[PDB]
Amino acid sequence: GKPKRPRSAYNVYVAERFQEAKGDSPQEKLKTVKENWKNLSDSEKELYIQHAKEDETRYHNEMKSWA
Amino acid sequence: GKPKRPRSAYNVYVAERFQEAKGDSPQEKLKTVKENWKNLSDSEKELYIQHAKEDETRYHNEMKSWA
Ligand SMILES: [Cl-]
Ligand SMILES: [Cl-]
Ligand SMILES: [Cl-]
Ligand SMILES: [Cl-]
Ligand code: NA
Ligand code: NA
Ligand code: NA
Ligand code: NA
Repeated sequence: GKPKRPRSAYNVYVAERFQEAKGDSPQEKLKTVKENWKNLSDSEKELYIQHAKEDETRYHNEMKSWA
Repeated sequence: GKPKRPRSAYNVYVAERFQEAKGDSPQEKLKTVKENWKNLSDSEKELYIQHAKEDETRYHNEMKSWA
């Protein structure tokens, strides 16, 4: 099957943090994570982005190999 | 506003080629482009992917700068 584009750094962060985020409803948990992404340190941001970049490089290689 | 994730190489190709693709309906034009992406040369594939990678690097920088 066609390789799948990996999740962005911003979406990895929102998803990974959602389950423990709190409080009151899924809407409210999402709202707070989106705030938390905004207030990450530069070095934490940098780490999320580097991990996503690595996954994107793998995806690029897979597209080029894909039959 | 929040930086927008750039379009993937595969989606750039499908979109850019759609208008002149032919023939008979939008569905059929899409179906044919998707076929054409599959049969690109390695070097043409490589070029699309490098252009998308450049846009993704710019997006990474913009996220890291974004206030
Ligand atoms: Cl990203
Ligand atoms: Cl990607
Ligand atoms: Cl891509
Ligand atoms: Cl990206
Ligand atoms: Na830091
Ligand atoms: Na990963
Ligand atoms: Na080639
Ligand atoms: Na571009």
